[PDB]
Formats: sequence, structure tokens, C-alpha cells
Amino acid sequence: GRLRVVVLGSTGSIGTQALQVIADNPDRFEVVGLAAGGAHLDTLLRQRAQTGVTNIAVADEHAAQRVGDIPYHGSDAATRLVEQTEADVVLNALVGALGLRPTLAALKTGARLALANKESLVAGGSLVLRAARPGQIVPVDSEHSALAQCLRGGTPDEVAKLVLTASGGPFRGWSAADLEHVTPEQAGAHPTFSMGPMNTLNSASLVNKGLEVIETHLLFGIPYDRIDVVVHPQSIIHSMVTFIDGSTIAQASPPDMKLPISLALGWPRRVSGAAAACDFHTASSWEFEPLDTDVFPAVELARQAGVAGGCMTAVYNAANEEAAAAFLAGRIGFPAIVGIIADVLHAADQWAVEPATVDDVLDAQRWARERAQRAVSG
Amino acid sequence: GRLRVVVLGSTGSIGTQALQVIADNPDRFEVVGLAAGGAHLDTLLRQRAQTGVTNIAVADEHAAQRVGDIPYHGSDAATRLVEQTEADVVLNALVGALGLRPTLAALKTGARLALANKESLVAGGSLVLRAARPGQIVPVDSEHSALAQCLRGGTPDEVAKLVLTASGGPFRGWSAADLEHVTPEQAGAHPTFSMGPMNTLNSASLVNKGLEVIETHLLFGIPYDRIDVVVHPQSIIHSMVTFIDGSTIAQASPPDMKLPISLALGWPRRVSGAAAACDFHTASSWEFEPLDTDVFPAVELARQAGVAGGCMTAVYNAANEEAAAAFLAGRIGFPAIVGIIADVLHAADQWAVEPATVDDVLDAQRWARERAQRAVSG
Ligand SMILES: NC(=O)C1=CN([C@@H]2O[C@H](COP(=O)(O)OP(=O)(O)OC[C@H]3O[C@@H](n4cnc5c(N)ncnc54)[C@H](OP(=O)(O)O)[C@@H]3O)[C@@H](O)[C@H]2O)C=CC1
Ligand SMILES: NC(=O)C1=CN([C@@H]2O[C@H](COP(=O)(O)OP(=O)(O)OC[C@H]3O[C@@H](n4cnc5c(N)ncnc54)[C@H](OP(=O)(O)O)[C@@H]3O)[C@@H](O)[C@H]2O)C=CC1
Ligand SMILES: O=CN(O)CCCP(=O)(O)O
Ligand SMILES: O=CN(O)CCCP(=O)(O)O
Ligand SMILES: [Mn+2]
Ligand SMILES: [Mn+2]
Repeated sequence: GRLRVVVLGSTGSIGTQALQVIADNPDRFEVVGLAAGGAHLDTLLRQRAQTGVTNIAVADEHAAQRVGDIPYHGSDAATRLVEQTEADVVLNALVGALGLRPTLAALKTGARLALANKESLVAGGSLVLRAARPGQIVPVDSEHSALAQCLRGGTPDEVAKLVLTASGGPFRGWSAADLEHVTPEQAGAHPTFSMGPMNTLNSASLVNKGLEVIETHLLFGIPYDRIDVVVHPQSIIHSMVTFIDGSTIAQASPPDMKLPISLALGWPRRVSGAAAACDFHTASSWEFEPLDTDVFPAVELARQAGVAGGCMTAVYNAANEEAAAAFLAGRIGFPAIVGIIADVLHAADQWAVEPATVDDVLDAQRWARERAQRAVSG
Repeated sequence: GRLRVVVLGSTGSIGTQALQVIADNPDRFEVVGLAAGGAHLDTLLRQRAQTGVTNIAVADEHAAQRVGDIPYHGSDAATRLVEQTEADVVLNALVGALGLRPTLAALKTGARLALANKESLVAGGSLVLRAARPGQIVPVDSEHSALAQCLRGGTPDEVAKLVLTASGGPFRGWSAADLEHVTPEQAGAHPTFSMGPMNTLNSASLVNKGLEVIETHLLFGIPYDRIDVVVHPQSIIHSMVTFIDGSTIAQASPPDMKLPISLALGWPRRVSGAAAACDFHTASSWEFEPLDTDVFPAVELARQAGVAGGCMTAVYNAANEEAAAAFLAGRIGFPAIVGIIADVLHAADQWAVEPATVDDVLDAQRWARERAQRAVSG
């Protein structure tokens, strides 16, 4: 029962943690493929040497040369890797909507898709769902892993509300005026998780939670009006489900993505010692507070995009990818990220149509990016 | 389609909450039987009138004559009622180990036993388990109801520990010194629940949590070494399960026994609108702290009685009923309640043998009561 696992984005925060889970559990797991972008050759070389896996994709040409003996190069290498490798699980830990084709290819192989790359589901919408069999997509994202666990506690019609926790990011409690003076350095410091740059910045702008609300609707089929967000600064409660009787079931643990990574990999069997459990022999406090939707409208914007449906969620995500890179590049101030997203959505009525093919998602994304790019430069 | 329900201990705290739950849900439940002691005839009268049930047991013979039209009176009336009534569920909401015979009778009818009367399971031990079919006993006690829901989150070999919450009672965090000057009136004030006198006193002394540890062992078959206790002042988290991967699943709601009552009657289907849900629109916090076993040894003493096994858990509870009545009557100080329990337990080596019949359990309890009564006199 040793599962062959393909790991996309092997060099990143999620990817390296997954490799560790796999290294610890050689009886449950075997890595049979790695994909990365090329920006961390050292990490990737170490990974090839350690796992002995030579079946590798690198996206960047110049870097793939520098490493030597890499089978797949270019923008399509991760997708090709997935298409050309027999596997039982594909862990998609890529960042960005560029994970979309690897996601679809992974589902087409019939393997389990252990999905960290939330943007590809957000972008793909129904296109991704229609490509998947029940149970084929298993969430790595911690809120959704928590939700899937909590949902074992009732029948689907017994669900009243899904409740996602948000750490609130480094700027929890700040005012709108305060946000004007945010720096990339300040935004790059998350209170509870160590992550790659994108999720870090998104958790600070709250665009991450917005993505996760959309991701929740897609995976679990609960309407947006029944998906709530509460701020919980400790990130110990990863999410929860309120049932129609007044009962709430919650999943909790010290923040550590190795737990939901482990569960996604071997779903539905749990993996012993994946992560530390809460220590109930020492005092602690789990705090809740509402989100300041006035100062952080990203989640509301995401519900708006999600309710409109179709390619609109792809537009929401693509606008953020442009506006967020712009902030990181010093081209806009921090508040302009969600400002631009709002601008782009409110002019995107033509995209509230369900996509027929990938190309429709790519069209909406290109439109969204061009629109955000103009707002940036102007 | 309606479930026929016998309610033992109908006039008390759990009993009246259950009647209200049943009245609010006539398409699901009907009362077909009531048992009480005879101390509250106005309530009993009111319940007869409101439910339309004359199938009633009253323990006190003179009381039965006063209220009139009672078919079963005497100390065996509750048992005979259960033996002579067709039902789907017997809700045992009696208090004390006197609930033992009705409990054993309920199991023998084949009905589901919705159990609030934890003493009868603690006292009966393996005698009660021998009489039950798998899944026949369904917990009303809130921690065990919580545990049952939380256990849906895994397969049996995936459980690492069950964690019971305790409010800590009115004397949470008090020193041994502070406890010496405790009065009945002060012990009568619970921080989070409103209850009958016995469960009120036991939650102040932490004997209640002790009983619930034993209750946990018996209901779920988890070893004592994997049943932990944590103090949680809000009583919002009702208990939790930690799994081998580090994940904890918890069940939460504002304190209200109507929730576990409703779930026990309708198991496994949830009852819409049974109780209020946690509201996360207003700020709040959930705290956890350890219990100081130097000041409150009741839990460790229970775990010790449980491991010794047999009639020892009967001894533990019987010694408590005796010492607790003494405290309520002003014959001993508050610390001597658990003090006397520990002493009776240390003298009780002869009872670490499993009961063959109910009479063995009865014998152990007489001894334990006499032994405690001796301690009170000095
Ligand atoms: N704790 C976390 O980190 C969490 C992450 N997630 C989600 O998981 C996903 C991964 O996030 P995270 O690990 O933080 O991101 P990182 O930036 O740490 O990792 C990105 C990975 O993708 C590779 N990559 C980047 N661009 C490309 C490309 N064009 N083609 C192929 N590979 C590429 C990178 O390789 P290289 O840098 O070597 O070029 C790296 O291996 C994201 O979608 C994120 O939102 C969700 C919840 C928590
Ligand atoms: N929230 C709560 O109250 C909780 C309660 N429990 C448990 O549920 C059980 C009931 O508790 P609670 O409702 O507080 O108890 P109460 O003292 O409020 O009620 C006791 C009930 O039993 C009846 N009774 C007493 N003696 C006898 C007898 N000899 N024969 C027949 N009936 C008798 C009483 O009738 P009468 O009117 O004559 O006195 C009354 O209806 C206990 O085991 C308790 O530990 C557990 C968790 C929470
Ligand atoms: O699953 C975990 N994460 O998404 C990390 C970020 C948590 P946040 O968005 O609540 O700050
Ligand atoms: O299930 C509810 N109870 O047992 C009420 C007592 C709670 P406590 O023993 O933790 O104070
Ligand atoms: Mn997440
Ligand atoms: Mn209880």
C-alpha cells in the first residue's frame, strides 16, 4: 500500500514540508516526481540527491541548463510531468493560477489530487469540478482539511454554516489610514505561518481568506451566505462546522501545514506523528473576533465574485496576482491591491459566464491582468 | 414514525429539559412514561396534564396516594414501569446509583438507553456493559455526547486520547486553604449550568468529572491512560478527541443540555433548533488550564478506582453519595467530601473484583456507605 506521489512545487514551503512527511513515512509514501520553477537550484539539487528521483520538471530554461540532466523544461514541464508519470497521488503545491493545467492533467490521470494550490481551483471553477470524481480532490489548505474532518460529524443537510478562521495577518486591528503606510517587509511577516511570498502577502491583504471562501464553496457546495469568517489570531482552530441543532464541530492543532499535507496524501487514513497536538496540560487561550470588513473588504469582494460565478473568480484571482506583484515591486501602495481588485471586478460583468474550456478561463485571466496592469500604471 | 420515549426522573433538571424538547418536537418524539420520586407533585401533576400520560411511576407510596391515579408506586416502581412499557427510548434522568435497576431493565427491553444518570453506569460497570448491545447506550451527559460526535472524525485505532472539559466549578483555582471555609450555599452556585443538587455539588468538588472519566471508559472502551481532563471555564467546548496525527476534533456550543438531550433521543439524526449555536460575530475567548490535583484529587482518584476495576467504581460513587449528603447536612467540611472518598477507597481493596450480579454491586455500596458514615462520625 505504498503510494506513488508526484510533488509539484517541491522546493517551496508546502513542497519541502511534504517531502519531510514522505521521508518520515517510507512505508506509506514514495516520491516519484518533482516539479519546480528553477529559482532554487540548490534546494532542487538536494532534493534530487536525497530522494534519488531524477524524473523532474523545471519551468525556467536557463536554470534547467545550470542543473543538468532535467527531463522536462519550460512552462509546460509540470503538466507534462503529470501526464507522463504513473502515480497514485499528485500533490499540487505550485503557487498561482499557473497550476491550472497541472491540476486538470492530474485529475485526468485518475490519481488523487492533493491540492495546496488553491488558485487553480479558484480560477478553474466548474471546469475543475467537472473534471473530478467524488473524493478525488483532497484539500491541503488547512481550513478545508479541517472542514472535511468536521463534516464527518453529520449529514450534508445538517449543515447550517461553515466557519473559516483567519489569523487576521500582521495588520490585524489596523485602520485604513494605518494600511497606507504598510511596507513589503511588514507584509512579509505572518503571525502564525512561515510561507512563500504569495500566500504571505495574501494573508496580510486578506485576499487569501477571500480565495479560501471561494475554495470552500467549490469543494463543499455550500452557498456563500452560509460561509462565515471569524478572526482567530492563534491559528489553532483551523475551521469549523455549525450544524442545524446548534452544535459546532471544530478541528484544532498548533499551526503546522504538515498535518493537512499528511492527511491529504494518505486520505482517508491518518498519519501517525504528522504534527504536534494541542497541549492541554498548560494554560492557553483561543480568541475570536470579527473581521473588520470596512478595513479589509477582500472577503466581501470574493463573495461578490463567487456569487456572480463563472469566470469571475478567475478574474478576482488574476487581478490580485497582478496587483500583488505590483505592490511587491514597489509600484503601488498596499491598499491599492484590494483597491484594484475591486476596480477590475466591477468592470468584469462580461465574465460571469460559465467557462466551456480552459481557454475561456485563460481569456478572462488575460483580460483581468491587462485591466489591473492599466490601473497600476495609471 | 414518532419515537416512544420513557422519561425517568421527569421532574428534575434534565427531565424537564427533555419534556420541553419533546413538546417542541411532536413529529419526532412522544412521551409514553414518567417516573419521579414524589418530592415535587405540582410539577408531576403539570407534566401528567401537559403530556397526557398516566403511565407514571412514583417512588414514595404516600406521595402516589396524594397525587392519585398512579399505576406504579414504591422503590421498584421505576423498574416495573420500564419493564411494562413499550418504548423506543428510555431516557434515564434519575439521580444517584438508585437508577441502576431501571437502567438494567431498560437495556433488557431492547430499547435505546439515553443515559443522563451516569451513576448507574459507574456503579454497574461491566454488569451494565454485559446487558447492553453495541450502540444501545446513547449518552445524554454533555462531554460524552461531545465525544461521540468527535469520534466520527476517525477510525478507532486512530484515537490518541479523549479529552474531557471541566468548568472547574465555583472554586476553580482556589487553594486547599480557601476550600476549608466553603459553605453549602457557596457550593450551590455553578458557573455554567443550572442543575439538580447532586450534580451541582459534584461539579464543585470535581467528583462529577471523576464519574465522567469512569463513564468515558465504560461507554467508549478507551483505556484510562488515554482519557485526560482539562479545565475550561466557559463550558463551551464540551469535550475533544485527539487523533494519532496530532489533529484534535472538538464539539462546542453555549452550555445547554437540551442539545445533548435532543441528539440522544434522535441519534444519529440531529434535531433542528435544539439549542443556540456559538455566535462568532461578537468577540470572545476560550480558555484552558490544568486542574491542580493537589487541591482537587477527585479525578485521579477516579482513574485509580477505574483501573482497579470491578466494584471499585461503585465504591467510589457510593462513598461520595454518603459524604456529599453529610456535607449538605452540615456534618462535615467541604474538603472532607473527597477526603472521605480517598479514605474509603484506600480501605476498599476487597472490592476490586468484577460483580457477578446486581447484588454484588449493592453489597459494595452498602459497605462503602457504612465505611463513609463511620468517617463522618469523627
Ligand atoms: N503554509 C503555506 O505555505 C501554505 C500554502 N498554501 C498554498 O500552497 C501553494 C504553495 O504555496 P507555498 O509553498 O507557500 O509557495 P512557495 O513560493 O513557497 O513555493 C512555490 C513552489 O512552486 C514553484 N514554482 C514557482 N513558479 C513556478 C512555475 N512557473 N512553474 C513551476 N513551478 C513553479 C517554486 O519553485 P522555485 O521557487 O524553485 O522556482 C516552488 O517550488 C500556494 O498555492 C499557496 O497559496 C496554502 C496554505 C498554506
Ligand atoms: N444539567 C444537568 O442537570 C446534568 C445532569 N446530569 C445527570 O443526570 C441525572 C439527573 O440529574 P438532575 O436532573 O440534575 O437531577 P435532579 O435532582 O434535578 O432530578 C432528579 C430526578 O429523579 C427523581 N428521583 C429522585 N429520587 C428518586 C427515587 N428514589 N425514585 C425515583 N425517582 C427519583 C426526582 O423526582 P422528585 O421530583 O421526586 O425529586 C427528579 O425527577 C444525574 O445523574 C445527573 O448527574 C448529567 C449532566 C448534566
Ligand atoms: O491554511 C493555512 N493558511 O492558508 C495560512 C494562512 C492563514 P491566514 O490567511 O488565516 O492568515
Ligand atoms: O454535562 C454537563 N455537566 O456534567 C454539567 C457539569 C459540568 P462540570 O462538572 O464541568 O462543572
Ligand atoms: Mn489556508
Ligand atoms: Mn457532564
